[PDB]
Amino acid sequence: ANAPGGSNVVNETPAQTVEVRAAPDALAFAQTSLSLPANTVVRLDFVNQNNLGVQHNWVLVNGGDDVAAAVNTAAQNNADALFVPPPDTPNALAWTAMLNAGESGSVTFRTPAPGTYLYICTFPGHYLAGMKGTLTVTP
Ligand SMILES: [Cl-]
Ligand SMILES: [Cu+2]
Repeated sequence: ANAPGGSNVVNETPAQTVEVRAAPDALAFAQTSLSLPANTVVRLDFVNQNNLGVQHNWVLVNGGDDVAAAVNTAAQNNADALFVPPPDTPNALAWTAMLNAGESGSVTFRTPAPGTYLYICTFPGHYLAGMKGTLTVTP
């Protein structure tokens, strides 16, 4: 049940790939901002190498802090799948699986219309702790 997902996930060749890494000594993403073209197939590679032994995932949400909380809350109630957003979670565009320290996982999805979007980690307490970043989708 611990698997990638999201409304925008697709099985197509990526036009672009981008790597995101976890901060090694903090509950954060090493990259707090991303930039991608709209309605483009992209493969996001999340590399979770950290010195805390902690799990992390990468979750792109259809909106901001308020939408992020709903997704994160839906995730909080999904321990059986290692706290990834449940499938068909509203406003969850794309997510990687929940990764142990030392693990790497990807998600391939079509970027949404141009706009600003938060990406967060839904493992319990990380989002509140500030593990998030902003995705800007251009024309
Ligand atoms: Cl933790
Ligand atoms: Cu995390």
